[PDB]
Amino acid sequence: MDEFEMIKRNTSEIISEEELREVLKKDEKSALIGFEPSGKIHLGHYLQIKKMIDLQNAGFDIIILLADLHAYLNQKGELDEIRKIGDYNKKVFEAMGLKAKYVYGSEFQLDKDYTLNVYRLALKTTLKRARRSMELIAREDENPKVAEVIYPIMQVNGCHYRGVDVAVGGMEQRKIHMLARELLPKKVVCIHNPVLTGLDGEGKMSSSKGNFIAVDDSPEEIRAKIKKAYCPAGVVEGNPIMEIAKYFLEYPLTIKRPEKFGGDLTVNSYEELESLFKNKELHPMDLKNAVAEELIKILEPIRKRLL
Ligand SMILES: CC(=O)c1ccc(C[C@H](N)C(=O)O)cc1
Repeated sequence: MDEFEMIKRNTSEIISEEELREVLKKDEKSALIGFEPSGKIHLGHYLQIKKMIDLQNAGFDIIILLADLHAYLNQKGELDEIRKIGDYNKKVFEAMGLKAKYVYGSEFQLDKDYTLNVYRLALKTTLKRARRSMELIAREDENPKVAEVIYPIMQVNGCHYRGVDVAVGGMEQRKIHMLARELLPKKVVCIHNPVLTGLDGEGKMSSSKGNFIAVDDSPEEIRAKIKKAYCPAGVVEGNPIMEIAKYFLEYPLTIKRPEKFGGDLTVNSYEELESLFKNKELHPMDLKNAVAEELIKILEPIRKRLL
């Protein structure tokens, strides 16, 4: 529960833990995350929002960048409409219990000086490298657009927004974060969150891939996605259900299951759950039932708030 450790819990990485220590010591600390507005808000978003809440709980002021022109540059549609999706995403984040100030990229990302710095960065950023930073983010396009390489350098110019101490993102953001680390004068702590695996286990969870559990999915919908979900006995790596168990559920967890095979089993950490599953001592069916029911309970307040 040590702040540093609660912040670190379930992150992939923190560049750098030292700097982070330096930031925790300050009275005023602030942290930033940015999202291309998404028509559906899913566990991937929630993982990251959860982490912002940890930070908020550690006395950080939180900023949410509703990245409308990033979405525009990444071919998500017309600004006007991207904005209204963004405003919907705000509601959801508020429903998740975030206490944040919300900003649309467009509010400041088209300022003369902002673009002038974007063009300054474009001089120091190679095409090869900008392309490389967008592999995990760029909307698939057989004929890649100039917009693709503008996107990252605009992102980089926004990382220092309101002199934030810390920036948060999924691991797919890290090549762009690295560009920023290098190019920008003052360093901010990157905190990176892991990318959840799709329910079919085939890629990583995304809105455009339809392999996700949305935070306002119906319970019937949650049970069915999870029933359908890839979850091979003994395999944890690439198992989205394990992932959910690791990242969302409270412990101790009380996996109810028929006496016929074991009866109710009580586990005290995700690590205990891991070996039980590795052994093939907990069956995917039983795992799924416990996960689905706990998720439904977890997600219920948020679902509820959204009406
Ligand atoms: C700092 C900044 O401008 C920023 C903009 C957009 C994003 C969104 C992120 N690139 C995504 O894939 O959702 C993150 C940070």
